[PDB]
Order: sequence, then structure tokens, then C-alpha cells
Amino acid sequence: DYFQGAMGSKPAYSFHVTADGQMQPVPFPPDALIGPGIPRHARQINTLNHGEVVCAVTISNPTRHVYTGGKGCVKVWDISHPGNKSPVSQLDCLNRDNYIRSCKLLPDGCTLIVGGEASTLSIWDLAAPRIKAELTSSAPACYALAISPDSKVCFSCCSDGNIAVWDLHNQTLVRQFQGHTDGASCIDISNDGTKLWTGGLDNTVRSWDLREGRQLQQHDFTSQIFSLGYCPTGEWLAVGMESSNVEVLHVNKPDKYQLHLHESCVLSLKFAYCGKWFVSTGKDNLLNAWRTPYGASIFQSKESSSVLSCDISVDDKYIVTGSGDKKATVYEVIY
Amino acid sequence: DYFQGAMGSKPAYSFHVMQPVPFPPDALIGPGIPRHARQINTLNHGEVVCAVTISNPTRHVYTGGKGCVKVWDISHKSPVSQLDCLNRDNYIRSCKLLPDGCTLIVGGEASTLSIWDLAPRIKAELTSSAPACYALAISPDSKVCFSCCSDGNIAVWDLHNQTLVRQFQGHTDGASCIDISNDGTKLWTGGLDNTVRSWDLREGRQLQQHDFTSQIFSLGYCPTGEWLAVGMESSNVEVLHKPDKYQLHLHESCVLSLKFAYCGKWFVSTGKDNLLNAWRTPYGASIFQSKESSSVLSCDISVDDKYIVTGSGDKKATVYEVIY
Ligand SMILES: [Ca+2]
Repeated sequence: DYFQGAMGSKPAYSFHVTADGQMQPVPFPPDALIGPGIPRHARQINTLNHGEVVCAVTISNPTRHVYTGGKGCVKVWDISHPGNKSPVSQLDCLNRDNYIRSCKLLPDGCTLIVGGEASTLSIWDLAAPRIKAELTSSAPACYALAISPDSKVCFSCCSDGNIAVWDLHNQTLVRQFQGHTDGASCIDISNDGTKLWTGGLDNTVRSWDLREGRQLQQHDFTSQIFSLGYCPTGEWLAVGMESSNVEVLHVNKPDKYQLHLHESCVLSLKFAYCGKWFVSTGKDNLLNAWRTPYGASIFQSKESSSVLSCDISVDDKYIVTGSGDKKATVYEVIY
Repeated sequence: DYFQGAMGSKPAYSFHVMQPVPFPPDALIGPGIPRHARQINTLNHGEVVCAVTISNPTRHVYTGGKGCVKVWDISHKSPVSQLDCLNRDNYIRSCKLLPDGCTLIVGGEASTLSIWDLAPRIKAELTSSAPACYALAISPDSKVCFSCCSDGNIAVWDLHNQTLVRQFQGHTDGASCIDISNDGTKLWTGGLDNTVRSWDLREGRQLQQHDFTSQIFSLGYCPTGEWLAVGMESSNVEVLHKPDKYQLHLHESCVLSLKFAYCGKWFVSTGKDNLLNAWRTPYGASIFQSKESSSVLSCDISVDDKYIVTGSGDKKATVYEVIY
């Protein structure tokens, strides 16, 4: 009621690419920009003044605290207390000169795993925050992390291209997926939890079988991959490119969609938990919300600087973004 | 060139009477609902275009400026013909074509309505005691022409006989706009006296009288019926049902003109604030907005709802192709 929808238009930006070289503008279905579970808009409700570029952001479950990863540390913010202007906690994880690149909360929300420009991954106990343990790898840096559905394993995208598989229980490296010839930049797990998908600076996206430990598919692109996400309801994989394109690949199938609403690198992306829509962030200061899988533009938010990272809450009610302007922004998704 | 929709949002601008309107699922999307209005032609009239009309079938556009109506062929950038007034200083305020398209009625700041034969020269002249004509309306049977006089009276002219048959008096100030209900038995008008009135095409006198704090500049009756949109000197647009109406706020200045799409599912309004706004019938969801270079004083929509033409303060008219 506070805000009302108003339709806009743009030159064709969403295309469907067939098996053969053939691009065609997508005819948006009746529920492309409106419908159950589809956001009407997003309202900025908080700004978290980290003071360093925020390369990683995560939100707690229940939603009350936001974790921002900057240089050397992760700051914890209590967003359930509007008046707060400073963090309630600060986790020193790496050298004050090294940047945090990824931080992930375990399914239960009692542990946080932090990785970045260093050979060690820190595991923090968030129970009534202290360093619980550390995972030391031979790779110089970690660019992204993923936690297995059963919370027993942590996958780490290494700067050397390898994907490390860590057994959290005994802090041991049980497996290593080799393939990427350049750093692995992003990762996600299929909805059935049997497959892993990674993106790399070697211009490839690779799928891996977790119960076997071998590469299944490989998609080669014209530019580097910086982000990706697997649709929670399956069938689709969204990929953010340095070329500025967002590619939504049809798992196993030929066809795909190509989305063009970023003028620069797509640094991060995340699917809503319902899978009906997703967001991408870019070096061009834009946060774009897209309908799954064809990419109808649901909403756009222009921030003050590059948007390097993002996360969405488990109930799809909040979006947090990390900024080149040394802060994080909290948005409430309005339906 | 292909275009695609992109959803946006704005602070509450549509109200039901003042409670924000809960836009239905088909408020901004649906068959017959525009997705984009593409500017395809600029008609350089040379004078402020206070009046515009489109032929049926769509082919020729007529723009009325100061002492001259120009004809443009949009089925193919300069005028294909033009109709000059005795005094090149007489500002034209309205021009309507008859169903066939071989006759154009021109009215304006003059004491005479000019009937032009487009099969071109003045076929006849209808002189009135009133100082000027601010708006014209043709009856469905195309045998009668209603003229809004600057004195407030509504002159009824028998086209074939070229004679004044009657008048509807009431407006303290000259009437500025008019339209006929979908049934064709009721007449609705608005005046510079800050009033909107309704008349009977049989009895001959006023029926309803509405209150407004500003001069009404435009009016439109929904083709499919049931609704009536009004534009005021203020900047508001209201869709009347009877009680229960809607109020729309997206103009920063006077609402100079308004026109319903023939399917009636949507309509447009123009303002001195350089905006062409498209609204969903009847609650007023914003379908699209176009910011022009100057004031938009007039508009028309083709009978096939495929084109919109606007008259501008920058001495030109703009042709838009409606993209569905
Ligand atoms: Ca681009």
C-alpha cells in the first residue's frame, strides 16, 4: 500500500538461445513480473558501516544478525536493533591486510566458516563467538565456500583452481576436485545434493559428482565466471560473467537464457529460496532482481558503488549486499 | 526493435474514494494492455499543436496549430496537405473527422466553425455568437456536432443542414471539454468555471453538477462504459463510476488532455509538466510514462488502439506506436 507498482520498459534484454546459434527475445508469461512469491519492490532499511570493502555477506537464521567480511575481519551486526550503528562482535580471521572472500553459516546457525586471501579457513563457534578450529590448506587463498546439506563437509574454491573437500569433524582434507586451470571463483550444490557446480577464472563452469568425485560436465565461455547459483527447485543454473552477461543454463539440456542488464562484471548472484527469482550484483553499482528462469526484470536498485557480494534470508524477506563503498546494505523485500 | 517490460515502483499515487488501491494481478499486464509506447514520428507543425486527430482507418493525422491544420501521412515526414485559416493568427482548439474521413470540422478562437471537404477547401462555415470554440464532439450517427463555446454554452449543429438546432446553457465560464456516453444518450462537459456537468440529448438540460477547486481542462468517457475520467487545472485525474471513484496523482501541473483507448481497458492523460501518462481502467495503475520536451496540450488514440499522437508546446506533434 505504501508503494504501488508502475510498469516500465526497456529495449529487449532477455533472450532465449536455442541449441544452434540463434538468439530470440523472450515473450514474458503473465506471471513474469507479478504473482505469488514475486517481489513488488525492495526497500533499503539499514546501512552497516564496515569501513572496508565488503567482499562477503551472510545473514543469520532467524534473521537478526548480519555478518560482513572486510579486510582481516568479519563484523557482526544486530539488525533487530535499528538504533545500532556499530557491530556487536568482531571476528579477527586473517591478516589485517588480507580480504575475507567468503563466510558461511552452518544449517543450524551455531557455526561460521570464514575463508579469504589466506591459506587458512577459520571455524567459529557462535554459541553463548570464539575460534573453534582452523583448516590449513596448501592453496594460497580461498575465493568461495559451500557447506554440504548434512553440514558434515565444507567445499572450498582455491585460488589454484582446485576444489577442496573438508571433513569438518576431524579437520581433514578428504578429497580434492582438480580441473579448473585458474582460480575457482564460485560454487553451489544441486538441489538433490548429489552434484557440485563450480565456476572459474579459466572461463569454465564445471559440474562434479559428489558420490564419485569426478567431473561430469564442462561449459566453456568467452569470459571469466565470477558467480553462479543453482535454482532450489532445480533445472536451472545462473552464471554471472565478467562480460556483464548473466547466463541461465538449462541443466543437462542445450537451451539457455542470456540476460543483459549489467554494464560491467557480474560479481555475485543468489537465488531466492523459493527459486522463483534471483538477484545479481555488478561492478556497475546495480542490484538486479530477475524472474526464474527467463530473467524478466522484477526490480533494480542502483547503489553508490560496486556491489561485490550478496545474500538472501531463508524466508526470502531480506537481501544484504556488500559494497565497494566500504559498507553493506540491508533491504526488506516487499511482496 | 523488440522491447520488454521491467517492473518499477513508486510511492502511493492511486487512491480509491483516500485509501491506496490494491492493484489486481492484471493491473499492469494483460491482453490489450500496452507494454511500451515507441516514438516513431515527429511532425514539425511549426506552431503549438493544440489539437490532433487521427483518421479511421489509420493513415492520416491532422494537427491544428495557429491558423493552420496540417495533414500527415503516417502510413509511409513532411505534411501531405494543409488547410489555412482566413487569419493566420486564429488559434485552433479542436478538429474532428467524420466516419468516412472526407470531412473535417475545425473550431478555435474564432466566431466560426469551418467544415472542410477532404475529397480540399472550406465546404461551409458555421457562425456563432460565441467568441470561440474550445472543444468539439460528433454524434455517433455523424449527423450532429456539439461545440463547447467560450461563453459556456454547448451549441448543437446539424451538419447536413448547416444550422444551429439548439443549445445547452449552464456553464458560468466557457466549456473546455466534452464527450458522449457509450450509449450515446448522455452528454458530459467541463468548464473553466471549475465545473463538470452532464446533459440529456433529449430533454435538453443539465442533470448533474460536480464540485472542483480548479478549472477542468479535459474529460473522457470509457468506451465500454461505466467510467468517466476527468483532468483538472490542479494535476489530479479522477475516474468516476454514483459514489466510489478513483483519484490519480502523477502530474506536477495542469492535465491538459485525456483520451480513453477504444477497448476502454486503459487511457492516457497529458500535462503542462511535459508528461504523457498511461493509466489502467479504472483504478489508475501506471502502465507507462513518457517525458516529452515540452508541454503536451493535446492527444488522440487511433480507433485500432495502435497509435497515440500528442500535440506539443515545442511546435510539433509526436506519433507513438503502441507495443503490445
Ligand atoms: Ca551488458
